[PDB]
Amino acid sequence: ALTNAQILAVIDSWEETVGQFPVITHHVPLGGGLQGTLHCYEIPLAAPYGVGFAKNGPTRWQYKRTINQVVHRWGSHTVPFLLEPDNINGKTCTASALCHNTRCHNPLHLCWESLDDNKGRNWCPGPNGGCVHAVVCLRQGPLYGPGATVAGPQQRGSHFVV
Amino acid sequence: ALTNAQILAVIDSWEETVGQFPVITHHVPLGGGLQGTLHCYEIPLAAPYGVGFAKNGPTRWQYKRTINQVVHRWGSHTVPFLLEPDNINGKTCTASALCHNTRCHNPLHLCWESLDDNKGRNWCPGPNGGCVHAVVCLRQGPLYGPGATVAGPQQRGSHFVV
DNA sequence: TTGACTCTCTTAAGAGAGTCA
DNA sequence: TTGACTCTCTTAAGAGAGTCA
Ligand SMILES: [Mg+2]
Ligand SMILES: [Mg+2]
Ligand SMILES: [Zn+2]
Ligand SMILES: [Zn+2]
Ligand SMILES: [Zn+2]
Ligand SMILES: [Zn+2]
Repeated sequence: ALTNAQILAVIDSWEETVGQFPVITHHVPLGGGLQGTLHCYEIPLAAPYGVGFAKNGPTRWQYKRTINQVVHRWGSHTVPFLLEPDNINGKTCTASALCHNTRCHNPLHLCWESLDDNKGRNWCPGPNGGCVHAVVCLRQGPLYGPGATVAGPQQRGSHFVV
Repeated sequence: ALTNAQILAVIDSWEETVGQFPVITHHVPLGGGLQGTLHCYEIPLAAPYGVGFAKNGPTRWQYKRTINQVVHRWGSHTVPFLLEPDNINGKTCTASALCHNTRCHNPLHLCWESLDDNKGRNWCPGPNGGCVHAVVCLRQGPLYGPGATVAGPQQRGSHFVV
């Protein structure tokens, strides 16, 4: 809602509901050849999802609360950060999933940062492979690797230099 | 349609024209605190751009050639790879700017890979900072670094465990 | 045959708000 | 009030195709 006490109340009910989502253990690469364990609190695959939650997309949900007879709605992963600035250097802050598991709503697996910072974690070597993110990664990004480039830089003539 | 020989001719005329674009010297980070030099062949900011070139968007261009009365058009950065496979692992190949300078059309600064591989280079530590791309980056990604996260993983209660 | 404009679309990380019951 | 659906938009790396003289 608008007041501090009202925002805290929204975060508390959200945490309580999400706290009852089934907990699934995920073993993940940490980088450096090491492996770790994450406990994700996953929103159900189909309705009902939990008090206040509704699906607006294949893997998108929203949390709804009616405060003073007026309904308020937020992206399901954004609630933990309702008291933080919604922007940073003119860029919109976004709920970034450290566990790379969209169904997970564990706030201990989420951070609040620019979309660019958010995306970049997909290629991070991980907490044990060189991660330099100030708010450390929980695991190596799923896209980290040598890649599969079909063709590299090349020229037929001699008009260019690197 | 166009024979192998005709495609080669299109690549040759494209190189001839791009080679005459202003050549700008840029000093860039390579990772490991090292600085390097990259020479970008930059398409003009406004028309005319060069023979065969036209702007279809703020930072998008196309290359056009008419062969035997039929007009052919390609994304401006895609020409170097016309004789290469156009997909890999079920993913479309895209022109990936190793120099991270959109206006540049220097073929020695481009590679052909998936959009995910392409995007990830934005966060790479660089050829001198740990790059593991099989087709090595020319410089450290512009977005590499500690990031600027506003809020980290947190909970108000004790419903969660990482 | 060309140049200089016009328009909408793809991905995969993220969002907004409306219609019914 | 609360649930279960519907639709489209944003970002920044990338695209294809039409009009007119
Ligand atoms: Mg993410
Ligand atoms: Mg790129
Ligand atoms: Zn999780
Ligand atoms: Zn990281
Ligand atoms: Zn360049
Ligand atoms: Zn690299």
